[PDB]
Amino acid sequence: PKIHYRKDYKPSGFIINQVTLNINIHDQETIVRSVLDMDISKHNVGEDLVFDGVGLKINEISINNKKLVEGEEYTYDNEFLTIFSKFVPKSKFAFSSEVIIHPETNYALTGLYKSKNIIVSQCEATGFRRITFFIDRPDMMAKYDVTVTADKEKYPVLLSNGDKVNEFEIPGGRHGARFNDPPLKPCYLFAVVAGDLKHLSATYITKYTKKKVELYVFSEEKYVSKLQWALECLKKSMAFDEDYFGLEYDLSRLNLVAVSDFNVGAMENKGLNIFNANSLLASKKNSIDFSYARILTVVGHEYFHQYTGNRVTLRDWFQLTLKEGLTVHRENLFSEEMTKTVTTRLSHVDLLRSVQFLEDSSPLSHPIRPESYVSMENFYTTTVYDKGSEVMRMYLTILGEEYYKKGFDIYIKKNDGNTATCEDFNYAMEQAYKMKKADNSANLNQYLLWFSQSGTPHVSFKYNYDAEKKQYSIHVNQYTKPDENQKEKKPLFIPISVGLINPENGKEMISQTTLELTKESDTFVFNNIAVKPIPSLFRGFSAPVYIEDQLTDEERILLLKYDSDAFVRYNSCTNIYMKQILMNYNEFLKAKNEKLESFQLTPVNAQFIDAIKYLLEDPHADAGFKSYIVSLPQDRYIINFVSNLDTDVLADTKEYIYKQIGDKLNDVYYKMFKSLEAKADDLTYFNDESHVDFDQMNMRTLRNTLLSLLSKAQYPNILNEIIEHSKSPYPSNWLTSLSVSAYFDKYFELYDKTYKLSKDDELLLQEWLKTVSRSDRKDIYEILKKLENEVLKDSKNPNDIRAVYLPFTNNLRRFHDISGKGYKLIAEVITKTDKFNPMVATQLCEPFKLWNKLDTKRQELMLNEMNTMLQEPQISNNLKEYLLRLTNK
Ligand SMILES: CC(C)C[C@@H](CP(=O)(O)[C@@H](N)c1ccccc1)C(=O)O
Ligand SMILES: [Mg+2]
Ligand SMILES: [Zn+2]
Repeated sequence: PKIHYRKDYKPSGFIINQVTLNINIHDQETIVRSVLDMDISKHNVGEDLVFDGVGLKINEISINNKKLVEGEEYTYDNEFLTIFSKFVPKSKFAFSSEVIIHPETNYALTGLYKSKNIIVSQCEATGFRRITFFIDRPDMMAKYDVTVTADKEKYPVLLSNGDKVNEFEIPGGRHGARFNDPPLKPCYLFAVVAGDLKHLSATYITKYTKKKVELYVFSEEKYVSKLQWALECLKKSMAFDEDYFGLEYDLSRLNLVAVSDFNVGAMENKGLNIFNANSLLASKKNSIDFSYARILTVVGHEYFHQYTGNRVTLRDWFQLTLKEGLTVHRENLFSEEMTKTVTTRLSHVDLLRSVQFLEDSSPLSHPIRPESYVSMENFYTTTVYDKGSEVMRMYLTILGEEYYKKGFDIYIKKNDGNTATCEDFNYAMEQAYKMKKADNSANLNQYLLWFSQSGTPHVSFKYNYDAEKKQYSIHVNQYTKPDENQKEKKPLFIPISVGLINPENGKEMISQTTLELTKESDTFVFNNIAVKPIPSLFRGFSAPVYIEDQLTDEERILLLKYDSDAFVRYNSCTNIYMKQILMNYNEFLKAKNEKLESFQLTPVNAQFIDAIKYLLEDPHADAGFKSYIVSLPQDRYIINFVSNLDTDVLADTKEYIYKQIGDKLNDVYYKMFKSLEAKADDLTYFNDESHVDFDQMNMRTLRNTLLSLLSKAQYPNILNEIIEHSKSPYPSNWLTSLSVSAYFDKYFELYDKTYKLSKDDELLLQEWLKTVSRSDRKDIYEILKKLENEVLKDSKNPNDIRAVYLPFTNNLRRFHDISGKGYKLIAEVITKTDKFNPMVATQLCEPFKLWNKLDTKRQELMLNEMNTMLQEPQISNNLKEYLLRLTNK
């Protein structure tokens, strides 16, 4: 089990200048021929020539057209091809090989594989070695000349990187195409596609050089009508990079291709981006609302990779966050600008603080640049991606837009066409920092700790106001808990965007201010503060930290009502809920432990409920934001604040609090649900796929959130509304009608209705599966068995498997059933899935990530299942490594 260390990076003793590929696709096999034009590098010390090559069937190997002898001149163990140095030339030479591979039976979906009737590759991170021999690491830059041949009837459309320079017929109903891609690239950016693809296309003209760029979006013929939004998003992405960053696309053509079987969301292969169909295809009739922001972000993300990933590349995989964190940040700026809704930024924070904070306090905790790895496939984490994006976003907060764009331009200008490391980016920002501070001695050396230090910092506050002096003080402290990566944590450079609200009239008291906390603690003093303010802290969520604001609920309510910053309002509400949750949780826990016959619960704050009512009734307030304030914090956010969490007690706590608020506001909820209908469900542009209205979709989110609250509350006659809702043309609505009907006798009736609506669209059916899986049903285990026997069956499609099982794992009462039956079920699925797709098997482990945070019985139940999984003789390296780290073994 080899461990790779970041400090051990050394350049290869070899060079690969040119790759010439012939990929010959046949019915039962694919033959790959490869000529590598190679050289000896200056770092060479006479070593053996070792290629990566996984699962390759060798027909022959040669050096300079001389066939090599197995055993005497090379060995191959199905992972590494070793050519003994004595047979390696000392100057420029040609290495060639012909191997056989089998996309048809490649169910792991890495390397070359068959998705339905499409042949497609996935090479990031270590997939190219499953196609042919290579020194499979991102610093090996080469030119590519690729020929693909196949049966013309089955695979009429052939695609690879670069320019298609020849097309030709072949005897036997076959045909070929040759693509030449002269610019250097790492092998993980190579891609090929063959299939019966249909397309939409458009011509984009670049802003500055006026180059015409051909845009193609591809799917199977059945869903070609679902391609329109993707095309619009691509156009939007190119414009944004041009307008914000001044970056134009440099190639003559860009292809997007949707496939049904894909491990993640998408992949940025140069000129040939490949997508999970669920992140490229949509139509108003056959998609839930969520698909529209999803496609916008994933298309945007892959496009922005063209610079941050494809033109400036990684030296080694340890720099992953430099392309992933930076590209997520670029995608976030894009989406906020495109949606023009505050819920876009709130949704990313909601994700970070639930899922990534959980990871960062688990045994899997790591910095966004790890010091080591065993499995590259487990390196792609919410930490590297989403905390990475927050660290990338803090440069913009610190510098402001103008100097940030200057720093970013320095980075692209200085590293375009080269490999780079996280340090190169910090250096570029530092130059901006210098300029901004008008001080050549300013540096961002401390900033680098954001890359190396794991764990979530805690930032806490105390305040002082001297009325006679008009002087306000904010005392700030930062603390990161020691963990397995650092025994001693150092103070970070933490930018704290702040405002001061006058509690008397709700007005801003100071101009925009970012506090630069660089010590363990500091005191920030403000003069000429006319009245005691309420501090608006970490506006926009300006650092990825635990915020402990030490405000009263009265203060949080005033912020919630009157603050200008969406995140601080949302967070003040979040904090009011958390105080209530912790208090009620302990009251329920104590009653349970002491087996009390009677006890008291502390009611929800009445002025809080009044403030929620005030905001809901404000016709000028945002519907998206409203839906957040009537929702309790996520379970996986809550668990960060509770030791030995008893999931049953938390379920009871949430139920009490929702009932408390509903007892007061249900009439308001119903009234809004009714009044929102006309605007929310407007059908005016239902048949225009380029017309996407994010505010309107937020109005549906609010209606659907309210309907759920009303249904759980058993509001009088709400079943009437539920049944009418099931008749809506919008899938977000009629799938919502399915899950809220769970609390009624009509459920299986709507189950059958919505199934029939969903079954003839692959992606819609998967959304149906998710809805069923997430249904709040007492018979949920029997329902899941029904899904297995009747719908899922033996599908190896990762979208199907994830649809059936993952939403269910968020069922707090039922997945965590004290028998452990839920843990047993998911473990069976993980072990089953691991036989053909280790990557997705590891994704399916996600519910276990909080295992040591639960009550001691559930900890033991989960640990038992993970140890059972670890004991499987056939367990993959991928899953084994993950569970070993997760169980601290
Ligand atoms: C935030 C998502 C939209 C990003 C994608 C994957 P990616 O675009 O970062 C690509 N680089 C990749 C592909 C396959 C394996 C590893 C990495 C995702 O996770 O869905
Ligand atoms: Mg299918
Ligand atoms: Zn990416």
